[PDB]
Amino acid sequence: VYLDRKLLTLEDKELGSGNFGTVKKGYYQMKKVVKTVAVKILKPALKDELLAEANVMQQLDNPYIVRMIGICEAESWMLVMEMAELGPLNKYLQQNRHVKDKNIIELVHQVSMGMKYLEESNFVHRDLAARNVLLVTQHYAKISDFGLSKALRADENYYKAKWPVKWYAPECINYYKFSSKSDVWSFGVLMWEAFSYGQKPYRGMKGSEVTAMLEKGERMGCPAGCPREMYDLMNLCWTYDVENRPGFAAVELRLRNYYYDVVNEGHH
Ligand SMILES: Cc1ccc(NC(=O)c2ccc(CN3CCN(C)CC3)cc2)cc1Nc1nccc(-c2cccnc2)n1
Repeated sequence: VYLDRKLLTLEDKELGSGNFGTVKKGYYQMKKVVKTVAVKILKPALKDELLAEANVMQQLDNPYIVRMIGICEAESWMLVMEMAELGPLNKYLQQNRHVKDKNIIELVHQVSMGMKYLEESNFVHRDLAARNVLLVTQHYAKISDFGLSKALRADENYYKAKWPVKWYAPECINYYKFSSKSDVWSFGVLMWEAFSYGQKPYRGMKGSEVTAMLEKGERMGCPAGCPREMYDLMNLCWTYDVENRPGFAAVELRLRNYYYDVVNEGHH
């Protein structure tokens, strides 16, 4: 886990900023190769949050989840991760409107593979949104940002708790219950965002109006140009009943098969 500050070189320019601190690009000297890294650098509770985040990432190993290199206590506490050069998915798609539907399916399918793994691992992400999907290439997505994530108890399939309300399942709001199934609800919002080239969901609406809309069985409409199959999958993820909502094994299989259909169409 613990890295040597002398082997880490940080760039002056920042990639992002917020209340927690900053994200910077850097280099870490590995056993032989040098490795480009993204480094979350902290501004009592905050240290514990970062260390909890590191504890979760330590336990994960999947091609579609961002890898932690380790942590370092220097000028500030730092979390050192592999770099995804193209950055957050929503910003990428906003800037690259030529990205084709097939390519979007490919990316969201990769996210569903990472989330099928996270579900198998019994961790709940709790912040699954397009902003937290990072692109290694235009054809390779990874899930990031495990700051709100929780390891489920051996005897329960949910964690009982601001909140990113527009990505939250109704039971998260009504009962404070977070499960892989609530992450599936968030994944439906993520799909919507991706097929909307990074537009924010529920435009112009307050969180409380989104909760009212949802309780009435109402849902965002189909993004321009979005395949009906993918919109149907968003609706499936937005199943109000937790038991009937698909888990990620079912979601991933639907996407996998549709992606194969589109790959076939392309060959034709
Ligand atoms: C290549 C790149 C370009 C930009 C960013 N940006 C960010 O990490 C970031 C951080 C905070 C915010 C918060 N925020 C303020 C600005 N606005 C309006 C959006 C919300 C947004 C983006 C990351 C990367 N790459 C990258 N690669 C690997 C890992 C990470 C990474 C980022 C954050 C947490 N954990 C891992 N990040």
